Amino acid sequence: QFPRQCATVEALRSGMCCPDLSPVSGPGTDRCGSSSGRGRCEAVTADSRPHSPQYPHDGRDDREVWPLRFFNRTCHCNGNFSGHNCGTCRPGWRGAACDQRVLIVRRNLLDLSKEEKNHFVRALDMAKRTTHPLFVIATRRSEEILGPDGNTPQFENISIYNYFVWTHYYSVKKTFLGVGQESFGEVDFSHEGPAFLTWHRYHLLRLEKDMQEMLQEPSFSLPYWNFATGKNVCDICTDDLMGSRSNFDSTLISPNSVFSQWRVVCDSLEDYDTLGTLCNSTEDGPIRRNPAGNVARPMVQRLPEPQDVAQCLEVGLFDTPPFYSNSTNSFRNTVEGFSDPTGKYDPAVSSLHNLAHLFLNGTGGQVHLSPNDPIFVLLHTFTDAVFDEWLRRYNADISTFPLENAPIGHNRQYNMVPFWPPVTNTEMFVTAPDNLGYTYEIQWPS
Ligand SMILES: *[C@@H]1O[C@H](CO[C@@H]2O[C@@H](C)[C@@H](O)[C@@H](O)[C@@H]2O)[C@@H](O[C@@H]2O[C@H](CO)[C@@H](O)[C@H](O)[C@H]2NC(C)=O)[C@H](O)[C@H]1NC(C)=O
Ligand SMILES: *[C@@H]1O[C@H](CO)[C@@H](O[C@@H]2O[C@H](CO)[C@@H](O)[C@H](O)[C@H]2NC(C)=O)[C@H](O)[C@H]1NC(C)=O
Ligand SMILES: *[C@@H]1O[C@H](CO)[C@@H](O[C@@H]2O[C@H](CO)[C@@H](O)[C@H](O)[C@H]2NC(C)=O)[C@H](O)[C@H]1NC(C)=O
Ligand SMILES: *[C@@H]1O[C@H](CO[C@@H]2O[C@@H](C)[C@@H](O)[C@@H](O)[C@@H]2O)[C@@H](O)[C@H](O)[C@H]1NC(C)=O
Ligand SMILES: *[C@@H]1O[C@H](CO)[C@@H](O)[C@H](O)[C@H]1NC(C)=O
Ligand SMILES: O=c1cccccc1O
Ligand SMILES: [Zn+2]
Ligand SMILES: [Zn+2]
Repeated sequence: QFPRQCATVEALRSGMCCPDLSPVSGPGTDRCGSSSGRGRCEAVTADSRPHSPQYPHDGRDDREVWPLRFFNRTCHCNGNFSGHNCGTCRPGWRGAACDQRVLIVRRNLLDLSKEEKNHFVRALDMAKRTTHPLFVIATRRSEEILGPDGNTPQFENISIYNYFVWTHYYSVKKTFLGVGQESFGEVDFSHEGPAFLTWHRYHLLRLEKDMQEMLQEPSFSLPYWNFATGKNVCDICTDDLMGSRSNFDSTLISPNSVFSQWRVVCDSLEDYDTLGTLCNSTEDGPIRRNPAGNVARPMVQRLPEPQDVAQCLEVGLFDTPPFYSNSTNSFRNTVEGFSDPTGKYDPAVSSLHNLAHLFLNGTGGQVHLSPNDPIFVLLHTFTDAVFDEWLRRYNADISTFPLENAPIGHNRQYNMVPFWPPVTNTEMFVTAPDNLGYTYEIQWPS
């Protein structure tokens, strides 16, 4: 979402989000760090290719051709500089000159020491309470963004972790068609299409970087949850990490975990989808979680089996037409979980990633809310590790990631919505250890 210095009347009217780095001559003298060599203000490239017919409302949604409905000029950085004003470094690099390499290791959360587990939990809890230094979130769509009087930007501050929740919400929210009309919901800029894995990859990368800055620990890394154990229970739902079940309400988190104190954002779909507003930073109810608790649905009462992961990693094509939740023999659709682990589509089956969400039978298994449950982080780093292992095994073959006719938001050159600065699926479709500054300490079934 947008840098706080671009969430202004002036930037929104100029169409330019090219903030100063730190200037030596007045405002606007160091846009994008052009006074050093770090970058320059340029016209943004957004994907212009056609999408699948499933979305019939071109012209109606701010997420189309992201970010062109808000800005048409942004910072393009030189070399291995990066960031909204080119003031930081590309993934894998540090130093004032972005020339020292860093490789952090994402580890199984259960393999961490006692103090590392406690450090992780406290860091998450700190991220939930600490204001994001850079980004603010819109509470209104683009026509109402400058407020009732036209001079009051409708943006709020938000914590580092709630920004993580909000961006996921925004990628899945329904298209608002107007007061009195039913919002359109067969749209999803981050699920049910090729962009699913690269979207969630950047999602994690952005949270990890914000927490590194927040902790001033450049090597801080996010652990993972191997949910592919076939278990009846959530083996990370203990009070020293992520929280066990409350003995006073089977759907709440134990009061002996800090996560029982968390309150969720974005739980007012009734307001957003009838008034045309957006999720704001005001929190509401507690996390609901009831692992294996969905008695109405026995197939989401057990986590995936270890051979489900080994089978989905045999699927050698990243995606297949129609690049949607009913693709067959699609690695993306298999690990997302709409196919069985062999690649066969079946509308009645939930597996791998989808199954892990639904297993939680609560906040973590509702699409507009699921990052509110911090198990989301660990669930998706494991999903990302499977993706990365696939990238290594099939030499990151992006040829099947479609350029056209994917569901809207899922064309290969689409800037993943609503991430800032603009970043395409292509930029995430690379093996992580040599291109993004992280790797997984993990072993695969075999
Ligand atoms: C780049 O953007 C400027 C500013 O317009 C804003 O850009 C978008 C975010 C969109 O939401 C517009 O409504 C914003 O006003 C463009 O210049 C404006 O062009 C419009 C025509 O649509 C005109 O009515 C305004 O008077 C213009 N304002 C200014 C300050 O020039 C500009 O055309 C865009 N350049 C492109 C697209 O190449
Ligand atoms: C932030 O979001 C909440 C939830 O949509 C808004 O609160 C609701 O406002 C409507 C209409 O004003 C009420 O009918 C609901 O009862 C409210 N819900 C709750 C839980 O209070 C709130 O107004 C939003 N804030 C801003 C600044 O837009
Ligand atoms: C968690 O699982 C329970 C089932 O164990 C869900 O509650 C059921 O919801 C279905 C669908 O609406 C109803 O037909 C049943 O009558 C409900 N049963 C009970 C006991 O409430 C619940 O919706 C699930 N929650 C989430 C977030 O997935
Ligand atoms: C948002 O909050 C602003 C505060 O800005 C700064 O944000 C972080 C880094 C904290 O350290 C905080 O203490 C800082 O002062 C306020 O100035 C303002 O009320 C808010 N702005 C908007 C646009 O909502
Ligand atoms: C997949 O879903 C789309 C959208 O409804 C449909 O048009 C298409 O025929 C489906 N493909 C199948 C079932 O193979
Ligand atoms: O990807 C999801 C799948 C199923 C349920 C809830 C939330 C999700 O983000
Ligand atoms: Zn998701
Ligand atoms: Zn998910």
